[PDB]
Amino acid sequence: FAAAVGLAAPQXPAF
Repeated sequence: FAAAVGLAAPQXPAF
């Protein structure tokens, strides 16, 4: 499951 978060992570600041 690491990939799930790692691929998402750079988009988080769109918040």
